[PDB]
Amino acid sequence: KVFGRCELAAAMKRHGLDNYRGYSLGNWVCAAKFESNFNTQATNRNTDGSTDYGILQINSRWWCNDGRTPGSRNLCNIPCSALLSSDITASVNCAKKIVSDGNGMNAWVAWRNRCKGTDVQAWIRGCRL
Ligand SMILES: [Cl-]
Ligand code: NA
Repeated sequence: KVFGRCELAAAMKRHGLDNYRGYSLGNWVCAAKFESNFNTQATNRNTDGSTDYGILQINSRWWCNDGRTPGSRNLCNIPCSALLSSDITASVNCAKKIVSDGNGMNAWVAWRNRCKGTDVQAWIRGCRL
């Protein structure tokens, strides 16, 4: 599923991401934009053999099991494939664990490089929330 900007913002809000650990909704939407282009089926392989999955590109070395990343942990306790679904529930639940992991949203390289220190509120302007 490829989400619309406002549609994703609403789903993210319903799942309790607005101001989660102090990050307003704008940050989450911006991160999803630049990580996956709002596409739940996005996958990208990394040089270390791990793969990033779904709307927020969650990584197979620490957070999910894809059965091909040796010495991986499975901290969100899910198959990585569940992160590709049109239902973003598992992605949001796992991202909450990630963002609580001490480094906040800096775990997402696209957020740090392209959202952090910008006007993230612009990513939900216009939306009915
Ligand atoms: Cl933080
Ligand atoms: Na893993």
